[PDB]
Formats: sequence, C-alpha cells, structure tokens
Amino acid sequence: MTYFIDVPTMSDLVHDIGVAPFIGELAAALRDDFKRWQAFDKSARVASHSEVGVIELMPVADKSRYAFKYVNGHPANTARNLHTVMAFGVLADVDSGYPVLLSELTIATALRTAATSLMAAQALARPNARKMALIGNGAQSEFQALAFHKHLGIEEIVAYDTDPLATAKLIANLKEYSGLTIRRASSVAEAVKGVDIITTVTADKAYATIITPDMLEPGMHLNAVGGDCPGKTELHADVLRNARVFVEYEPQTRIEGEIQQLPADFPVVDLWRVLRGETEGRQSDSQVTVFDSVGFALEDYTVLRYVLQQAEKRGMGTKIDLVPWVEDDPKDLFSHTRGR
Amino acid sequence: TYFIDVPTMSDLVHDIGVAPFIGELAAALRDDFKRWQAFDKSARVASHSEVGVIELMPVADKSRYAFKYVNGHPANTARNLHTVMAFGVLADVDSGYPVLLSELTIATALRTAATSLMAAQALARPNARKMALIGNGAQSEFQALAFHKHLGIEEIVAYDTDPLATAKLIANLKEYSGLTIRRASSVAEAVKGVDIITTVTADKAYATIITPDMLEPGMHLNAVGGDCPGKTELHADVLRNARVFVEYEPQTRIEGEIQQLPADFPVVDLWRVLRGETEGRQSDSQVTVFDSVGFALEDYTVLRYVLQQAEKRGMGTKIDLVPWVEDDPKDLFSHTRGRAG
Ligand SMILES: NC(=O)c1ccc[n+]([C@@H]2O[C@H](COP(=O)([O-])OP(=O)(O)OC[C@H]3O[C@@H](n4cnc5c(N)ncnc54)[C@H](O)[C@@H]3O)[C@@H](O)[C@H]2O)c1
Ligand SMILES: NC(=O)c1ccc[n+]([C@@H]2O[C@H](COP(=O)([O-])OP(=O)(O)OC[C@H]3O[C@@H](n4cnc5c(N)ncnc54)[C@H](O)[C@@H]3O)[C@@H](O)[C@H]2O)c1
Ligand code: NA
Ligand code: NA
Repeated sequence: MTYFIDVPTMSDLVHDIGVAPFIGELAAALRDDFKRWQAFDKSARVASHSEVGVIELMPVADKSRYAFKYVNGHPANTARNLHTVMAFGVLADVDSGYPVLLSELTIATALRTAATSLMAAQALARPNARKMALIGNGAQSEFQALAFHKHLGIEEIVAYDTDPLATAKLIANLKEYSGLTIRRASSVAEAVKGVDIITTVTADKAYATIITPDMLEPGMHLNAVGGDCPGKTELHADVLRNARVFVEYEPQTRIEGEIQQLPADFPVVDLWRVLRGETEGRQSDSQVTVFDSVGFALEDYTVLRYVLQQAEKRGMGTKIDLVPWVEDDPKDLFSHTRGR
Repeated sequence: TYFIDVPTMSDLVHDIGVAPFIGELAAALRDDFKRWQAFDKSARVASHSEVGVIELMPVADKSRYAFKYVNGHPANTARNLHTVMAFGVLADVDSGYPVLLSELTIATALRTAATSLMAAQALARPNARKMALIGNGAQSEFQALAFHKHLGIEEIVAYDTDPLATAKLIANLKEYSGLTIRRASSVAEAVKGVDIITTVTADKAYATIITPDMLEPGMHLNAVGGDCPGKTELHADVLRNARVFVEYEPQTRIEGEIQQLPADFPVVDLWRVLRGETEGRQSDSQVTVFDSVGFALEDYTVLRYVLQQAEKRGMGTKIDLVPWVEDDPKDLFSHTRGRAG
C-alpha cells in the first residue's frame, strides 16, 4: 500500500482545493507542527554540492511518522528549460519503516514555502501591512504573491526581476485576482520604496546584496527566501544587524541562511518559540524583522501529511510496488528472484 | 524519470541470474571502490525508533548522485513484513534531475552479497571451502550463492533460531547440487572448523553471536548483521584477535562491531586493500573480520548496474515525478490549473 501522487495528479489536487485555500490550510497546519517543535527528531539536511548546484535530502520524524524530501537547487537550470527547484518526497510509518506515500513535491514545495512565509509574516509583520515588494518573479513568485494577498491583506505588489519576461508572467498569472494590483519596477530600490513587506526569491548561486541597508525603512518585515545554501545569499550583512532575525532550524540556518555572513554568536530567534508565545516576536512598530528562510524538513513533513489526507478524501493517487508488502514468508526474499 | 518496481526487478534479476548478477556487481563495486577518492562521501543519516531505524544513504561523484532509503526493523517478520525494505534514486548531478527510481529491497540483498564477496576475495584464505551461515533469513540465500558460485564454498553449515528459516534456505538452494547445506543445532556447532563465518542475524541489541572461544586460526568473519549503534553480533574480544576491515570508517566507527572498541582501535579501509595500498590477509593463521554495515557507494553501484541492465531490455516505466523540460520553467503556477488547464 505505497500510494503515489505524480505531477499531474498533484496538479488536479491543488486545482480542486484551490491555491488560496491550500496555502491557508497548510499555514495553519504548519503553525501547529512548529508549536510541537520539540516532539520531532530534527537534523540539518544533508547537502551534496556541485559546480552549478546542490542536491539535498531533508529528513524529519516524530514517534509515528517519518518524512523526507529530495530536492535540488540549480539556478542555471532555467537556461536549459528546466526548473531551478525540483523535488519529491516520502511519508513513512515509523514502527515498520513502510513507505506509505511517494509524492511529487515540486509544486508542493512552492506551496509549503509560501505557507511558511505567510505563517512567519502573520506572527512577525505589522498587522497593517498592505504593500509588498516581490524581488524575483520566477517559480516561487506567484505562490508567495497569493499567500500574502489572500491571507495577509496585501493589496499591492511592486515586482522586479532581472528578467522582464518573468515579471510579465507573474502579472499575467495573477491578473484574474482583481483585488490585487501588481506593477513592474525598474530596480530593486524602486520596488522596495515604501513597502511594508519585502519578499526576495531570487536564484543566484553566489553572495548577493539584493537588499542593502539604505533600502530599510522603520517597521518593515523581510521575507528572505531566495538564499538557502552556503555561499548563496540575498541580504547585505548589515541588513541583518539592523533587524531582529528569526529562523526555522538554527543549526541548519547558521550554515545556509543569510546569517552565515555573521559571527557564529550573532543572536537569532527561533520561530517556533514565538508561535508558542514563549519568546517575543516583533518588539515594536519601528523595528525591522527578518525571516531568514532556507526551508526545513518539518515543513515538508507537514505538506506531505496534508497531501496524503486530502488525496485520500478525494480518492486520488495510484498504488505502486516500491517495496514488499505483507507476505506469507517475509524471510524468503529469494523467491522474488524467480520472476514475477 | 524511469521506475523499476518490485515485480519488474524480479523479472530483471531472474533474467540476469542471481549468481551472474552478484558476480558482475562485485566487479563493478571493485571499480567504484578503487575510485573511492572521487566520491563525495558522508555517513548515512539515521532516524532511530524503539523497534527500528529509517536511514537515508547518499553519495555522489562529479556526474551522478544516488541515495537509498532503507529501514531496519527486526520485529517486522513477526508481522509478516520484511526486516529490510528499501528503494533509491540515481540522479544527474548538473541538473538535479532524477533519472531512475528503483525498488532496492531485492537489490540490497544482491549488493550486500556482492560486497561480502568482494571483501572475502581480498580477505579470506584462497583455499576456503566451508562456511557457517548464522541467520537464515532474507539475506542468507544471496550470501550463500555469492560464496558458492564465486568463492568455491562447497559446504555451508547453517543455524537460525527459527528452524523454518533454515528449512527455507536449504529448499531454495537444493537445485545447486554442488552445494551442501546442513542444519546445525547451535552457533558453536555450526562454526566448528569452518573457513568463513557469515553472520546475518537480525536482533536490535548487543548480541554475542560469536564469542572468542569459537575462533580458530585462519578464519574470516563476514559480519553483516549488526549495522546500527547498539546492534552488534560479535563479542568485542573477537575483534581484538583479528585484523579488522571496514567500508567507510567514519560511519562504521558508529554503527559497526568496532563501536564496542576504543576510538583508536586500528582498522583497515577495504578500498585501500583493493588498491593494494595496504594488506588484506597477512598470514594463513590470521583472523580477518569484515565489519560490514553497508555504505551508500554500494547502492550507487547497484543503481547504475540496474539502470544499464533494464535499459538494454527496454524494461521500466516512465513516471512524472518532477517536471521535465518546459517552454517556461519559471511558470510553475501554470501547474495549479489542473492537468487539463
Ligand atoms: N527558503 C525556502 O524554503 C526555499 C523554497 C523555495 C525555493 N528556494 C529558493 O528560492 C529561489 C527562487 O526559487 P524559484 O523556484 O522561484 O527560482 P526561479 O529560477 O524560477 O526564479 C528566480 C528568479 O530570480 C531572478 N533573479 C536572479 N537574480 C536576480 C537579481 N539579482 N535580481 C532580481 N531577480 C533575480 C531570475 O531571473 C528568476 O526569474 C532559489 O534560490 C531557490 O533555491 C528556497
Ligand atoms: N551490512 C549490510 O550491508 C546489511 C545489508 C543487509 C541487511 N543488513 C542486516 O542484516 C541482518 C539480517 O537481514 P535479513 O534481511 O536477512 O533479516 P531477516 O529478519 O529476514 O533474517 C534474520 C534472521 O536472523 C535470525 N536470528 C535472529 N537472532 C538470531 C540469533 N541470536 N541466532 C541465530 N539466528 C538469529 C532470525 O530468526 C531471522 O531468520 C539485519 O540485522 C539487517 O539490518 C545489513
Ligand atoms: Na533565504
Ligand atoms: Na555487521
């Protein structure tokens, strides 16, 4: 009983639920899981670096369920008509090790990342937010835009991308949402002027200063999503020093996040503690808050469980023979060598 | 992405033949072990539970990336489930694209037998002819055939606490008339006078399947069963009386039989033995121990082998695991409109 949800099936699932509800429901599910932070067997994801990218495995588990996601990060892929980010994952039973679900996670990753950013913003950004800058208008952009528009009251988005066609795509994809205005800016500095939230989702395997100190205004919240690997950043180190920085899983973020540019003792705040109301999140209206996001296995665990439950209710997905199921003699593996 | 499921792998292995599969794989493993320094190696990541473990085993070179998901639950057989279940992926390094998704439960038994064979060829006495096989479960038939067909073992003395397991082993290999397999009533009885002792028992605990009093000069121990911290088969003093060989030292220091010895206890890297940089067996009376726990490179090799074998037979099914080439790779949102939209 290993169920498989491929790309087109996930497409039908997301279409059925709706992108907005999917993100909203997922953010709520993520919030609850983050509150249960200490119940999970956590670890920094394993990364295998190459010349133009990275391939990583992201495991996590509690006492009953195990989950992991395979994911790559190759910014140069788009030049070859491939996605910068591709992923898939598995949800398994802890007491038997049996893989219950194998699922595409490329579409799901964009959804969980948007939901995670939304969850963090709901807890860290000023409640009156209405304008957001969206730097990087690629694969993640539409999801981030909708998450903030439908669930955080963002009515206006000022977008910028080195690739003008990417911005055109973003505007065209969301035009159907009349309550949301999205306009193209000629530069990052122009896009971020006067915004309440800055979301960065650029893809470039190198140290970059997308956001510089001069762009910061009192009360801003920075949703820094693009940088997510050692040697891959989007914020100038001083931007972090002028803000209260929040992270997912500190041990991993110290190596892959924006904070990799600062001393190992630079103070950061664990988001799960804020969500439990045990540690202060935003401390004032003038403060600048930064969500140093790199992605963490727990978020994939949440979306995998969500997808399994939602697909089950809709009778979606197909069964595959990935590993042996129950057998008369589980010690007779050799019998399988005689052919099906 | 192509997918090879359990029944397809069964047909594939059946067509290649278990012995040939193990032989060809051992040759391939030797080549990969020789270029050990070309791989980005790491100790597998394990998630421990009260009755088992779930692990991810990645490894990669400049061209290919591979990983295997595998569990280790000794109590599973009481629930008619396999103690070991696994599957893995072979991916392209420069794009991250997963080329092959494959069952690896059957393949794991084959690569483990091939690895044990490869080590034995370099560590056991060349005149070995009798082997003790402790643990007659899933791995046993594969280990038995690997040694019989490729290392001249003509007699195996088997023991398992479960008598039906031993009966299964004997019945499964009865067709190999050049191989004699007989049931012993205890481990001590089974290992008496053997040239090689292969242990593949499954018990999540510190076990002394083999004690020092059982050792005889010149024996080679293919210790395969223990493969996790707190899960061993050999008494620590058995190791003190031998030259010990490992796969990937950093990982084995944690999961192997040597976890019971000082961090400074000397061990020998198998790949270096194969390269001829250090000695395998040094004397006929020496006791050698291959402290085997399994390592990602072995799964990398079998995944490449399976892909090649399946490809020339046109076997495997295409699956939409991740997006492939598209007009606009930056438009992931288009996928939220349903497969029709
Ligand atoms: N934090 C997380 O959880 C998480 C999960 C999603 C993806 N990732 C990261 O998010 C980033 C974006 O992912 P994606 O799938 O949208 O990639 P993508 O390649 O589809 O889009 C990235 C966009 O950034 C633009 N860009 C690059 N450099 C720029 C610059 N200096 N200024 C303005 N625009 C620039 C590109 O032209 C491109 O359109 C990647 O770096 C990826 O690894 C992180
Ligand atoms: N080193 C490696 O690369 C590698 C790869 C294969 C599997 N593993 C390990 O190999 C072991 C066996 O795997 P399997 O698939 O054959 O499992 P299995 O459960 O099918 O068979 C194990 C057999 O051991 C027997 N056994 C348990 N305790 C015993 C004892 N004290 N004395 C004699 N027999 C005993 C059981 O009754 C059973 O028949 C497991 O512990 C597994 O984790 C290691
Ligand atoms: Na980031
Ligand atoms: Na072992």
